[PDB]
Amino acid sequence: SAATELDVDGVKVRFTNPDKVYFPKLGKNGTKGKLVEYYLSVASGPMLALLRDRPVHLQRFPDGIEGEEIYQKRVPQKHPDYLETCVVTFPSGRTADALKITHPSSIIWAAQMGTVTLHPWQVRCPDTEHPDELRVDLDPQPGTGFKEARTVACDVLKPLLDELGLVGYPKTSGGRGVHVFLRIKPQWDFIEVRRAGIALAREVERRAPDAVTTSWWKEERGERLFIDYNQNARDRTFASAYSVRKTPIATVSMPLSWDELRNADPDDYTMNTVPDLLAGRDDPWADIDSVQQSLGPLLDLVAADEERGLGDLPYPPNYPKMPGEPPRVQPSK
DNA sequence: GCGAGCG
DNA sequence: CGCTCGCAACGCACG
DNA sequence: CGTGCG
Ligand SMILES: O=c1ccn([C@@H]2O[C@H](COP(=O)(O)NP(=O)(O)OP(=O)(O)O)[C@@H](O)[C@H]2O)c(=O)[nH]1
Ligand SMILES: C[As](C)(=O)[O-]
Ligand SMILES: [Mn+2]
Ligand SMILES: [Mn+2]
Repeated sequence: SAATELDVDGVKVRFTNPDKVYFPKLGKNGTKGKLVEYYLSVASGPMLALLRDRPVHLQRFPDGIEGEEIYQKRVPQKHPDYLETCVVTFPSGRTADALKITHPSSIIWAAQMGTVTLHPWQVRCPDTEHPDELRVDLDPQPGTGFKEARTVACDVLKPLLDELGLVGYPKTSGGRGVHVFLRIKPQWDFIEVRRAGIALAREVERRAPDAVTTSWWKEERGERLFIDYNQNARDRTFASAYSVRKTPIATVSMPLSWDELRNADPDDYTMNTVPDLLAGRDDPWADIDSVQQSLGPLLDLVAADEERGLGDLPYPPNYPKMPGEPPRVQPSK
């Protein structure tokens, strides 16, 4: 019952416990072996190209999703020769040797370690100080769901990006909301990219004020879709495209076209369904890397909000007080 | 899930 | 030699 | 101290 060895594109990867249940609800389809089988099916394809050279955090469940959840940002000092690491710097100044996705064996090793979900930073190593991706995180609040997420993405955010001359790429998160990624030239730092995300989010909110909120404070959000602008800060990740999530049916964060997203149901994309869905279908994100976009149009939105008196917004807990950050508390008591 | 180190 | 146990994220601002 | 928030 000893370990076995997988051959992943020339690299030998150790593999154990194929029949350990990770997702109790799926029967024969919820074992660690089924997870590794999924990742072998996607790890050599667009998942890899989307993750290439990014530092990632691991969300591991060595005892399955009902056991303890272990987030992990550091790779152990002692690790297999084929693994590559990269130094990322947190807002405090502390650092971490994070996994760098360079090869499908990186993804397979992560899955052998119990990783259900990979969580990339928005940078490419070794240029870890300049995001190449601006990321929009759409979060339905209680009383809203995926339908609101997809409606706002398709009917407010998409036409707005069109107006601004920008191209965005959507995916299901695998939870109840939506992610939209914009590829940018790595010319700006985390502060500038987060401000550009704030101005984009504020414009979406102005155009759909009954449906959309940017309030960090839960009290002021209402039954609206929250655009989580702090996900563009340093030391903030997104679940990767094609990652499985810790939901009971093992949903997958699924890249879609705008046309597909209009009618999507995230429960259709599972570690059990996704490989068959990918076959006979063109990659909707095939072109994400063909244009490295400028942040200019969004930075002009920033300047125009400044003209109307709107500046920076609060950061999350555990961040140092940032330059220009307003009081990190809910307002007007 | 792994590995240092203890009985 | 066989086993247990520690360990595997980020850690401040505000009243 | 409790509470903020992914
Ligand atoms: O505790 C956490 C929560 C979230 N995150 C990271 O922040 C991202 C967004 O946090 P999120 O709660 O919005 N989750 P998401 O994957 O967007 O699903 P959903 O909002 O239900 O549709 C996640 O995808 C993780 O990468 C963490 O790193 N730690
Ligand atoms: C985004 As989660 C892993 O706290 O459901
Ligand atoms: Mn989200
Ligand atoms: Mn969020």
